[PDB]
Amino acid sequence: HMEGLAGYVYKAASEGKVLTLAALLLNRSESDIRYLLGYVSQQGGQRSTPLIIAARNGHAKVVRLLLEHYRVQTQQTGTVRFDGYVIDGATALWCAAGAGHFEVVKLLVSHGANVNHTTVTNSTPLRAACFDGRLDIVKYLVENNANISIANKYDNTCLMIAAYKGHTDVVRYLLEQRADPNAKAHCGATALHFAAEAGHIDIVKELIKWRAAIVVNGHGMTPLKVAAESCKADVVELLLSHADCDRRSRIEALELLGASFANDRENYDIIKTYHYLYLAMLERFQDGILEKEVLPPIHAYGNRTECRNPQELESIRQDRDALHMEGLIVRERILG
Ligand SMILES: CCCSc1nc2[nH]ncc2c(=O)[nH]1
Repeated sequence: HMEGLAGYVYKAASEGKVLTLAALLLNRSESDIRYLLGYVSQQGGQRSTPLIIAARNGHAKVVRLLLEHYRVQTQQTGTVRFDGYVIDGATALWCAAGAGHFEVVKLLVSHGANVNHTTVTNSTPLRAACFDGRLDIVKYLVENNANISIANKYDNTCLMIAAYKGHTDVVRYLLEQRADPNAKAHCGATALHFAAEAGHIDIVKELIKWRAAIVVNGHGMTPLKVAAESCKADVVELLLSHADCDRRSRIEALELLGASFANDRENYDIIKTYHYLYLAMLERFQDGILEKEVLPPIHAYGNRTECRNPQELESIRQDRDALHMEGLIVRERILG
């Protein structure tokens, strides 16, 4: 029933009171030490050890103490509340990368610490740091044999998450190193797709510099066509400017974008809806001629039919109501 002392040892580690930890651990047999330092504590919905919690909270001195003076295994795993969620299989190192405590990361890998050890979702400490964009920690792990190519349970790579979260700094580092831009995920998405849907313009230029392939989403959508739907005009124009997309791919990208400008109540701008929907119409009719098969007018979208000719489109250039409808219809055709 001596686990009462273990709760004081845990509390000392959690709070970073290194001298309190020191006092508690002295005067104790080796049998006692392994017990108190290896006690899995269920405080909260979690499960962790003194070393892990010190790491999770960036208590370097407490962490430096347990390693150099009590030879505590760094392979200890646990379950830890982070940004809302509770992550299972985390080591002191992984927790310290997610929480962004560089100096504790240094301590842990300096001693024995598997930089490639994965959580239950298969997240390396590198992925953690990549999610949060601490370039200092990302650089250090990579330089100590962290594997850039281990991806999570769903093939989400370190580069993909850095692109999604918009860590331009981290993205460029991974590309200069080992990182494969052309990797796909369980849903078909690549680093480019993510960095397109979220409109991280700088990152898209970086991925272009590294000859990343334009491939199709699990939805059959090129990163260009994903930026259209996410109504990311800047990104769409960028991809269109480097790429040599067949007139159809171009037209469908311009339409999907323009259409996305009328409904997207966050970036809603019906006059840009005209700019792109009209531009795609000219591209249709430059001739040698890409005509479009519209859908019959349903009550849901008034009872309008989608403009077939360029002349039909100019007829609503100033009727913001009919253009707001037109966007809903074009997109209804292309996606839904
Ligand atoms: C909030 C700081 C990072 S928490 C986190 N969540 C994840 N989900 N899938 C992988 C990972 C990872 O490496 N870290």
